[PDB]
Amino acid sequence: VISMKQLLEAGVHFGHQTRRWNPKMKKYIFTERNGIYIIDLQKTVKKVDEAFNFMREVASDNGTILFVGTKKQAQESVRDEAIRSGQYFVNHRWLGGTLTNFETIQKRIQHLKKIEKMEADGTFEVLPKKEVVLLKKEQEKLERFLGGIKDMKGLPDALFIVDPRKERIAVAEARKLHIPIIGIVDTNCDPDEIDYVIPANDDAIRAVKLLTAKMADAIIEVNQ
RNA sequence: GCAUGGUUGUCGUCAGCUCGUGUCGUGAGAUGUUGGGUUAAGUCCCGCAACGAGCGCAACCCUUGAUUUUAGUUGCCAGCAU
Ligand SMILES: [Mg+2]
Ligand SMILES: [Mg+2]
Ligand SMILES: [Mg+2]
Ligand SMILES: [Mg+2]
Ligand SMILES: [Mg+2]
Repeated sequence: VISMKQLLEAGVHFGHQTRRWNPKMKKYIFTERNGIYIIDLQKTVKKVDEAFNFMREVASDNGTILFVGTKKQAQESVRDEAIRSGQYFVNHRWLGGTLTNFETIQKRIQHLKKIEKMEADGTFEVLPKKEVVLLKKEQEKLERFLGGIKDMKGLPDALFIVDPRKERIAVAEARKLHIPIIGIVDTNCDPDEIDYVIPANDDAIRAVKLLTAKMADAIIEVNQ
């Protein structure tokens, strides 16, 4: 339900270098600009509605949603939007086999919870200096990595990614577990590997914000 | 002692040897254990399709080098006479 002028002001139509485009995106290309491909904004607004409509019923049952923000330009732009949805998100680094090997990652989550509970009530000054400093460094180490999904209880029902060229691991292991993926793609990504493709520029903070905001405020009410 | 249990030397106190789940390959297999510095050491951190763990490395043990308290005999003799 995002008007075309909003996207145009967001600079969404921009596409990557002409020398480095994926031919399957020819259906989404509009009058190649100087060294730059420009995409159909009408197709974009058509796809935004479809993704909006889909993402409702996966959380209508108070389900779970996992966002992925590996790209630098979308790191904070997804933390700021997952909190208002009460959902799970990944930043920094995507641990190999986060979804296929959920048992070991869950055990690491339990370890992190134990470390969190270590200092709340009990005593650590009894432990020597090396022990407490090593535990502090350890807890920062697996807090930066895991972060959100800390309270994640069970496998997700949908995914959200920014650059399906940069998290090949995420889509590769999400197609194996048969759970759908919605994400924005550039003029060089793979359409057929994403169920609900949405063509947009991924290199602009504004471009990712104007879509992740629509994703966030379309799930705040769906739970009710 | 080429049928064995037990015990021992050697590579060598060299720093390596593997596993569970995950992933790649039709298959034997592969990653983790490779890449950068770093150290006596897969010791440490960073990076990464891997996440962790186990036996070794290191630490816990004995001795030598300084010092406080209690203890003064058969030990010592500064200050006391023989
Ligand atoms: Mg023999
Ligand atoms: Mg090997
Ligand atoms: Mg050694
Ligand atoms: Mg090395
Ligand atoms: Mg070790």
